[PDB]
Amino acid sequence: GSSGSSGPGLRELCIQKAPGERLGISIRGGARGHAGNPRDPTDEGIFISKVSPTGAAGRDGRLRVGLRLLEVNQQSLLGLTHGEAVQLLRSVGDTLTVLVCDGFESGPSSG
Repeated sequence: GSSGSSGPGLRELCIQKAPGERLGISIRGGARGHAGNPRDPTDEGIFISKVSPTGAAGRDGRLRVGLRLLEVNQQSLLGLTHGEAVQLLRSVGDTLTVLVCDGFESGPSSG
């Protein structure tokens, strides 16, 4: 009957990029980094803080600034710190598996 999105978000997704291209994405958080959630300081979650247009994601169409990073390449970011988590995203060959999902829209975008 009624339908709005009609698409998965918290499922297993991946980003196909060149054999040596940098994703070109940004994230904010960490087991220590400033509490990702401005509401509760006891939150070390990690969510995208920015995404490059020329990056594998920016072009992909599924990766945006607001998708909470659940796991990168079947590697839960739970336990590691921003520094570690980040390196985990760039530690992929030409394609990774992100389990992100619609977390919060950061307004309209261009391109």
